[PDB]
Amino acid sequence: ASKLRAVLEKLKLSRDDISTAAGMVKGVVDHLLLRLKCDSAFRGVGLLNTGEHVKIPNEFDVMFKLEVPRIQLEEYSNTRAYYFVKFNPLSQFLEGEILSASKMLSKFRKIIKEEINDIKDTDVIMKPAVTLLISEKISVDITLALESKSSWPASTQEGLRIQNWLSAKVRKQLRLKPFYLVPKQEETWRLSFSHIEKEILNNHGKSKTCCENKEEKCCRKDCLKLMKYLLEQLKERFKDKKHLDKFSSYHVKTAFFHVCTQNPQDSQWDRKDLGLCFDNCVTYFLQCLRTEKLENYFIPEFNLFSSNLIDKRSKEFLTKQIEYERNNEFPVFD
Ligand SMILES: [Zn+2]
Repeated sequence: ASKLRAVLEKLKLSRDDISTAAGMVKGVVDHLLLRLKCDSAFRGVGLLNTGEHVKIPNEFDVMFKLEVPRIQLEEYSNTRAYYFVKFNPLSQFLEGEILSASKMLSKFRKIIKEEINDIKDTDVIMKPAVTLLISEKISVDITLALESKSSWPASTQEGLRIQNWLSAKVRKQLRLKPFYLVPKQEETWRLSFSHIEKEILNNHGKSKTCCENKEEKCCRKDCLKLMKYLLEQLKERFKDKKHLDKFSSYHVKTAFFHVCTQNPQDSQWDRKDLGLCFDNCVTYFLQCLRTEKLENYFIPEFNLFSSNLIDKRSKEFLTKQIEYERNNEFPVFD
């Protein structure tokens, strides 16, 4: 309780520094926004949202969207999340009727690499996305996404189980918004709902006025922040072995969404209960590791904790560490 509020207070001390690390990212991103818009295949390129951190802070995430009419999806080998694209200026990227991720992605690179070599002032360099490093500290991941305005694919029909939490009316309204395809067969694309993830986090209560007044302060955002921070701290400490580096804040974010579904009432996230809500988040994540199952929140048959993605040994390792931390009141938080 008191230890975790001290952690949150420390994290806030870093906020008047993102304000200068994110401001520098953004100006490099609008500079590419223009050059892409000058290429004939990336003319309807824009930004998705305003406008994410995997490290919470030197990793920054920006997604470039791109409207593509006449979309058509073919599910790669009933993997639920991976698709080929079929149907214009994008005809240069197709290999036999289907849209080639690797071709479209590889010209994305050339155009950006052509540009970071022309910003002579700031020392930006290049190193599922393209990673830039602005002036030796803060990097950014730039992801290209295709936008489709059609109904969501069949593998999402049982996902986004927010009915008992955010209501069926909101689930209806969210599923009319577009969805996105990100390049990972190497010509396959992966569903992305980053835009929905952000909206659910910022409009996160059963009560429409959750966190808009002093009588309704939940600790939902503070639990996700602690969870992401727990993982970051553990990865730093276990860097002599580096067998935690398959895990990412997106696993924590997904697990936190499942816990929101389990604890749908704002009274289960009362700020006074920070210690117990955080514990709820950690034990669920723990169960995900021990069962080797972490369902993508939108695609239930897509297991992020598969053996394909993360081997058994790494999950066993993180289990033993999180288990020890939870049974000892998180000494990793000092
Ligand atoms: Zn709230």
